[PDB]
Amino acid sequence: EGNVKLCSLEEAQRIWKQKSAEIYPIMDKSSRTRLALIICNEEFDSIPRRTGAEVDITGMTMLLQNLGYSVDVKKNLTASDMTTELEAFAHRPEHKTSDSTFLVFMSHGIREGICGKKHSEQVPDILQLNAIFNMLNTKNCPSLKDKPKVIIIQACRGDSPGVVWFKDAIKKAHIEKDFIAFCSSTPDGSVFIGRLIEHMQEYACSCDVEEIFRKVRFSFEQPDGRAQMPATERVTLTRCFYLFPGH
Repeated sequence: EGNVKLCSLEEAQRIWKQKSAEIYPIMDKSSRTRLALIICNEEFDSIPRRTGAEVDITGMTMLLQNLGYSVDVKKNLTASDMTTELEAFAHRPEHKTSDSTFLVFMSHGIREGICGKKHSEQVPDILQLNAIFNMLNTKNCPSLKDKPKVIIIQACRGDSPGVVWFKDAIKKAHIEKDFIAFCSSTPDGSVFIGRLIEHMQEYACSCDVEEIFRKVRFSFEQPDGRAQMPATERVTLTRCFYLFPGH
């Protein structure tokens, strides 16, 4: 399974000093109610089965639990069902007494969206990326205002970027803020999810999530399988999100 390295009292002190307190605050361990949602589509009407899905669900579930999240897992949804689930997730009371969330999507994709179980050329079944952000934004999810919302999107695409060959009384709040997305389109557990888990395990103690994502990219810098170069996207974090594993 691997092991999430903990942030020592010493490391935590270092982190708070160096970033001038521009860090997202964490709530008390014994009262906070952190939630995470995994939506995984493995079985589809018209597109290939994603056979490594159960290994990926297991790994992401155990990781997120080890980082302090209660994890819901939903499987084999249409875009409509994903929409319903995301709206419900946004309204969960636990977010009020949480400091953060993770949402993980694992499916096939197209350039502008995630495939639902019924997706076909002739009859689309697509969850737009915009919809995810809209449903979790400050209006629709006030409970996560000013709290980091980490969106992991594995949406496997036949046109994933590849390679080139060479020789040799009222107040205003921002509608959308405190998001970060990390996006993989590489098709065929899966290589991307495995590498992400390894890096979270090794570096959550010492690195903020943005830096962990960079390190994942660094680990993939030389292509060998189908090319992996997962992009960080749609970043409106204003502070560093350290997971402080063990706290």
